[PDB]
Amino acid sequence: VNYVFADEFDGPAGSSPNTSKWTIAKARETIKDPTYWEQPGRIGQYRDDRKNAFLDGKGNLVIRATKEGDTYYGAKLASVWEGGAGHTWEARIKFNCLTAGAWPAFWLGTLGEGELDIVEWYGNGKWPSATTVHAKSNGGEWETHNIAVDTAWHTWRTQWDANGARFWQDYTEGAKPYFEVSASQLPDWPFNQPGYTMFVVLNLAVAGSGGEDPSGGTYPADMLVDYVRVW
Ligand SMILES: [Ca+2]
Repeated sequence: VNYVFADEFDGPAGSSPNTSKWTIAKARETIKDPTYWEQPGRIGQYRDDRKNAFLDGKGNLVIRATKEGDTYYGAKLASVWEGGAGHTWEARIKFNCLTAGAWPAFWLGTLGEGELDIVEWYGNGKWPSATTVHAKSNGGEWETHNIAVDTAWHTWRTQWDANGARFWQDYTEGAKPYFEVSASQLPDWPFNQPGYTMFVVLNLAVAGSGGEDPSGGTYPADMLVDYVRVW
């Protein structure tokens, strides 16, 4: 109805996503005490390069992982805008990047405590793909729900407020959410804090703990996003 945030990703093929709306990561996060695939020489990089994040000219954002030399590159977009409790947030996404080493995600983040991982897929061959509600930044308090991810188009929707968070895949009117978490489930539930707001993140990383080894994978690896809408 009345959207408080939206991008329909319109624009010519090969053009940049809207840089006034999205912060495109210029480097992968530096990691204290890295695991094997988080080491600086093995982890996937992020950059603001049209080879890794571009509009397709048909109304989709493409976030793309590529290999150049011995280095893999992906991309991460984070909204400048932030929204608080009581909204519904949805993206329509097609994951064509479900390959060894890849680690796509659609999530709501904060620099403070808490995170809503709406859909995450792990190319490490070890971890189930999942939707996760995190109460703490240390990753020490959460509720998670395993989901299965195919390569078809889906909508991924969350609604969250002070009292809980709910998730739907391919929402239709009256559908029961596939996963719901109430405030009572997490002692350190942060989402009821006054003024608490979250930004939208869409990203495709390579390697790190979630992706691990990209050898033998299919690159370029593509994550397509038709829109993000919040109301
Ligand atoms: Ca679109």
